Amino acid sequence: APAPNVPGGERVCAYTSGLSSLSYASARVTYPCTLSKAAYPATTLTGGFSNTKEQMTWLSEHLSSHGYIVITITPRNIFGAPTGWESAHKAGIAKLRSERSRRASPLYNKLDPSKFALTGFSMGGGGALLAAADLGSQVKVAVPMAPFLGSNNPNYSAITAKVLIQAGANDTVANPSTVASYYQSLPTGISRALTTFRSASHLDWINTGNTNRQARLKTLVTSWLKVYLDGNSDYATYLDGAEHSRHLAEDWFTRFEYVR
Amino acid sequence: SAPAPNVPGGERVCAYTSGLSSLSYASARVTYPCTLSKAAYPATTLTGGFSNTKEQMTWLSEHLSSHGYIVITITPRNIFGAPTGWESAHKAGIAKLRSERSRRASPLYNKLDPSKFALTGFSMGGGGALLAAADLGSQVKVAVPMAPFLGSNNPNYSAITAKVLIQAGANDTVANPSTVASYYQSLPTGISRALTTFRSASHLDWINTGNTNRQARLKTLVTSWLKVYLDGNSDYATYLDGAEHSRHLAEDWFTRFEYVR
Repeated sequence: APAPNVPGGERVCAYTSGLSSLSYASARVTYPCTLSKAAYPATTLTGGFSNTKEQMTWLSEHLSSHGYIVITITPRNIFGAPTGWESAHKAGIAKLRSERSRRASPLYNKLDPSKFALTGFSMGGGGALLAAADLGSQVKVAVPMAPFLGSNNPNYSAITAKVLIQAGANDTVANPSTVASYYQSLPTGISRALTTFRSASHLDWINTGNTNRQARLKTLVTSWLKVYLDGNSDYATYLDGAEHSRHLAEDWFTRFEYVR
Repeated sequence: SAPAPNVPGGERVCAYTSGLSSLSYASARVTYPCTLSKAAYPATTLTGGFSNTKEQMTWLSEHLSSHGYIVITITPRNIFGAPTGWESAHKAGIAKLRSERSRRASPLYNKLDPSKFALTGFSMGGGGALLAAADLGSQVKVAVPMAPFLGSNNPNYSAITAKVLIQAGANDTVANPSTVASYYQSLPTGISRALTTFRSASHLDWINTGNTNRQARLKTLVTSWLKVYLDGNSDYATYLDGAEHSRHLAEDWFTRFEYVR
């Protein structure tokens, strides 16, 4: 069980050829280079307003180093509204399924469509909530990170994914109170968590964020994917086991909630 | 009375790919009712759009074949092309159906009615369906462009003789509903035609990962249009301008509804 706060075993490859879509501006897939296993779980990844996919590599290349396919996406309008990122997320899921069927693609017959996630920062996290509500059981996990929904309201009643919502205690864009209200909108019957990190500011979720703090962010995101995408209970310790106790002893969180 | 068009029909669905190669598209898959007891079946092409493959359209192809349709779902030669590339795919589908009808070893041998051919396509495949329907004229009876995207392609609408249902999504930002409505406004005045813009529908509702509840509404209209105007089965008219259509109004399915019978 590679530690989730640092790169995992796998060497990471990437490509952009064949990833065009009318529903976003550009995309980049990172993946474990060998691709030796029978099928791989996958997640979308976006930033938010004014961000592009290049700003999210701190997370995409970390996750692919732990065995995940990641499609990181620049939406059609980086200066748009959260529904613009909703479309980007659905287009990422569509592209992954398309790539599984495209003989020329490096992902040909290598994706497990039952282990797809949506992951997104700020307005991209709002888009991830909107898309999780629209896709229903077609996505297994959603990870909205410092989500920003503005006026938009997802159909929370329809979400079936296992949802980890992250917030930043010092975040004045996605106020941790507002993020918490999204988390308290979720269905009571889904596995879910709220992790509000001490000292974290909004931009801790792009490349220019604090390296030490991002290790904390990576710990939770990676472990959530391992437990609820792969079903790997070796990473439960980081959610409510001995490692979570270490996080408490280090005062990682201003607020923490978890429904297994 | 007739099987409901929002859920699978009465027929078990079979499929084949052998013999479907063409130099005008990359790949194709025919779905069909397994028994083929009727003397002649109606048929439609089906494509996705830019960056789509035929695998992503099975929500509709397998539904339609469960309602008695032969469907040839097609991955174009260039999935990253322009709408005229899907126009080619649609014409290639019609030519392949003609060929299959005469091919002794084909499941469809002598089982197609060439007076009941249709084109159905999503986004740039919907633009391709409009472009192909103009060039094909009376060779196709029905066309169903779904959230069509034509770009700066300008079809010769005055050559379309098919009965055309255009679908749109009220929340569609790629195939903007006002632009799609402009295509409807361009259709010739002598054809049966309709515009259905679906409340709350987004562009990617017309591929497999679309919202399943909204897709049931999409299936209702696509299936009912083919039944009435391809099959000539008046038992589905209720879904267009009868009691079932009035249920759709009651449930606020549409931001736009236009229909010339």
